Amino acid sequence: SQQVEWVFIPVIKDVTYEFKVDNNDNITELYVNGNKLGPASSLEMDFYFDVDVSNNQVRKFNNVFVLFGVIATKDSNKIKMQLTLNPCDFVRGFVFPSQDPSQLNNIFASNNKVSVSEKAFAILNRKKEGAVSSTINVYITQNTYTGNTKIEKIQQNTIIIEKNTGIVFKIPNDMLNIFRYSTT
Amino acid sequence: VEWVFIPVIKDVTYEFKVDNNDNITELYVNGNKLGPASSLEMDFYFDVDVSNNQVRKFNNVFVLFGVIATKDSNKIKMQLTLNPCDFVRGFVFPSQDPSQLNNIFASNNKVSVSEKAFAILNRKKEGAVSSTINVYITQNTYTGNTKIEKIQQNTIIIEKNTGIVFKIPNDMLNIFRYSTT
Repeated sequence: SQQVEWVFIPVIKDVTYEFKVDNNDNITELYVNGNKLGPASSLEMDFYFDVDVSNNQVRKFNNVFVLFGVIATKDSNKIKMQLTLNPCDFVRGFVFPSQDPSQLNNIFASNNKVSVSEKAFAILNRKKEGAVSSTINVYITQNTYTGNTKIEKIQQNTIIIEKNTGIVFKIPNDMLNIFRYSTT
Repeated sequence: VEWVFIPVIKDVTYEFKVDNNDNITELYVNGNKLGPASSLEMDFYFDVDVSNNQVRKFNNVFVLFGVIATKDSNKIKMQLTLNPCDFVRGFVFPSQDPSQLNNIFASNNKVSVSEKAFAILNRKKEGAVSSTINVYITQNTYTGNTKIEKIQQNTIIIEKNTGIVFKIPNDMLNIFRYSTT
């Protein structure tokens, strides 16, 4: 599973992230703005979310990756990330083991990707993260951003976790505050 | 004039020529001449104790995070790591002159970086620097392990027009450290 491409997926405003969870509590698909991303490895739901199954609620997000010196924006229907090298800039998100990387081109504004050491990222609420590869693919444009940046928050229903039963896990609104990021 | 970032690293030589007016007339990096595109006061880079002919401190030491530096052939090679614990320290210098800079850096590839992205140690009369800085960085990231390295005696030479060389005590040089492979 460490021989698979793991990719960084920024969680940003006006993009919807839908995780499909099966009867075994495994993630079968991630849809980013409706674009399907299949997992290469069997992928436990608890790699991303700690769920209180009894009242159908997310307790916390696990393995939230933070990359510094970059900003993110929405460009057309795609995620655009740019290098600033300013340590006060950051973009937060998930890592995902792509079964079929060619699916990633619909999600990101650039074809341009670089490998970044896994040690470069801060990882919040680390849990059973040994599966992740030692380098992470990051989709970043070739053009630096040198203008002013600001911190933005995501919207209430940015992340949706859909079980096979049709029932969604509740995510409290305050929990989304962990996904703040730098943008233009 | 867009200013350029110059990493100060171990087996590269840096020689500053200072005139009788205490202005820098040239910087030689590994023997490659770099002419200043504006008038450039010596005290932008160094403060000097006239009484014992010694450097007191280095000024305007710029720090770029998420990058490493190495010596490749006779040139400075900088690479992106995006690891905030990685950094490269150095000078900024006013030249836009691609000829002179191509002899110094391993890559032709440069990007503009906001001046606000850098930390500046011992900042002094730094208002002349442009709002973006040219950084010569290769197109290929480095994902291996890194370590912090220091420079040595005789890495930096400061030479007055008279032939006299300013003493730099070894402890002063500790301000120049950087992440490398």
